[PDB]
Amino acid sequence: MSDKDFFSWRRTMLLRFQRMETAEEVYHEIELQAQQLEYDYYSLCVRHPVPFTRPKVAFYTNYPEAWVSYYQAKNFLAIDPVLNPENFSQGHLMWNDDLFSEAQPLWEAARAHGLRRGVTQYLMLPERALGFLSFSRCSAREIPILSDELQLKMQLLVRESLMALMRLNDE
Ligand SMILES: CCCCCCCC(=O)N[C@H]1CCOC1=O
Repeated sequence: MSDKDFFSWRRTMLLRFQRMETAEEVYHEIELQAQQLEYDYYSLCVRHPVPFTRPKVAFYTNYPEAWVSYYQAKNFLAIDPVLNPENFSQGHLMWNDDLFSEAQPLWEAARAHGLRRGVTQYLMLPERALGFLSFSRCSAREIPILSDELQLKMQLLVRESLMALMRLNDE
């Protein structure tokens, strides 16, 4: 207790994110922070706009293969807002039925697979890349202001994931 205990939590995480030594452990930590609360399932999305290759996206998740196949098979990346920087009008996204009011075949399938609500972030960097994270939760309960201690920590997790993973990946 010294008016700075939240700064010290940030300092502790900054040290841990540097000690990862890999992009894999950087993202794995932020997803383990969801699993530690027994939420449901976790997800990362990453994109490398390389000039030497055709442009590509990578993504990681503990989701059921029936959702992961169905999402890929119909190419739900075309209709999902969690990868579209224009929807992040204050740098952040929240799941309500209103947000999914066009993405109804995303929400109905996600609801069935156990992704009963979720939480989402984005960042932009002058060094390049782009990246996103989202936690799902089996608690079908409302998103208000998310919860202040989660809403700030989410902006921290997206910053440090994008920062640590960018400085490891360079693309
Ligand atoms: C192939 C899976 C990619 C993982 C990245 C998240 C994609 C996803 O499942 N999004 C849905 C899940 C329910 O709400 C959404 O916006």
